[PDB]
Amino acid sequence: PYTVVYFPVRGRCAALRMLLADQGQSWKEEVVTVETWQEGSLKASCLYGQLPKFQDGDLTLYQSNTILRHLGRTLGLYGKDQQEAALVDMVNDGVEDLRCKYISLIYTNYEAGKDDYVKALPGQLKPFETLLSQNQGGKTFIVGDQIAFADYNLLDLLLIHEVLAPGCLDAFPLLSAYVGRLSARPKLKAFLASPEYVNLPINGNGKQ
Amino acid sequence: PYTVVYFPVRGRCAALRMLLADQGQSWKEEVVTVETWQEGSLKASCLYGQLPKFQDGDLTLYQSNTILRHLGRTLGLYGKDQQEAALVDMVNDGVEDLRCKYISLIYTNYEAGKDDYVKALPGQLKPFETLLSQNQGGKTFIVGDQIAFADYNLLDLLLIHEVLAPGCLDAFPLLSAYVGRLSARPKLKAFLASPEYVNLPINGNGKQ
Repeated sequence: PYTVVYFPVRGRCAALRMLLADQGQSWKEEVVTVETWQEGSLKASCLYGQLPKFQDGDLTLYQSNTILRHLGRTLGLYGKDQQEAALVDMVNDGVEDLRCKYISLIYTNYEAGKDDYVKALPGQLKPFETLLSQNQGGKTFIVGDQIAFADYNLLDLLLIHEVLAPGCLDAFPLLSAYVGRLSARPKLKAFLASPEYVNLPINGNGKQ
Repeated sequence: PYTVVYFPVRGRCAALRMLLADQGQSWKEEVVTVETWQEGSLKASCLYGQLPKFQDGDLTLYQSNTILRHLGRTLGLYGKDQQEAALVDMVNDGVEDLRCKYISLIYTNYEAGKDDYVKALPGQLKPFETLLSQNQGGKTFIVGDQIAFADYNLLDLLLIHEVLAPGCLDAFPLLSAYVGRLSARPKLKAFLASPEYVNLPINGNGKQ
């Protein structure tokens, strides 16, 4: 069925794993260690020299968002129509932008840039709160009334920021409620509480 | 029909403009001067505080790749099936990653970083030459045998790099031929030679 090749961390694979668990899909995890990665042969076979690598039958994919979109399309988590699909993409692109900023902080200048990043955070989260408010008063999902691949990506992004800055969602009632509601989904709640998820570090340098 | 709100530059709108021109679609251009932008009303109303803003009927969209994907979906430029669509996304994500590096250089450290960037460039282009070689020997498009939104994005990325580093494609026979072939498409060729395209600067700071 599905195969996820990645380092022993949550990182860019956390959202796709949540998506697979919540949809009741089965998959295999191929763990790649820092030592194996420095060996160089695997890396040189990765299209863009980076993990994760994903397999669906004999379809080999790279790029976390490409994988999320693929699963969204094949599992019916890409909106009810073309209009919603476009909005789902818009949300995911926004999520991706902040994730890049987050990743940069963690691996580039964590000690001297965390305060500045946390201060600017509220401004970075407001867009999602607004999107929520424009869709049924934020009582359902980010787009429409069915879950999309973007919801898992957004959920992950929010969860890791709560770790980086506890209480960062206190000012956002819709995002806070949204996190609680999706975290309660039966299959997702089970997964989020399992060793598989919990005992994996968020990032590879031990910072969070 | 379509409306594109953007600064008087090619930047992130060049690819979608080429796509609209090549597909024979009409669209209006709403030019936003830096003056008008440094004012505030407009920017504050953009979902993520950035342009371009795009309208299809009453559907308002932000994020260049969201727009490309929307047009790809509604105009049939997203692959023949689900497998091709996935590959198309993979190509576009790669294009986006390099564009981010390019944008960074132009706007962050053009003077002291151009040599280093040009030296690493070959390694950044090889992946596309590789995908091209695996599809009918690079005799058609990047994915399958029909053009996709990714092709226009890739085309733009290659064209701007030729400006940044003349001859950078000399080492890539498939990419070079690919650029010539797509540049020769009737509607696209006409568009690429028009004042509307030619008299607009590539970036906003006058560097390229």
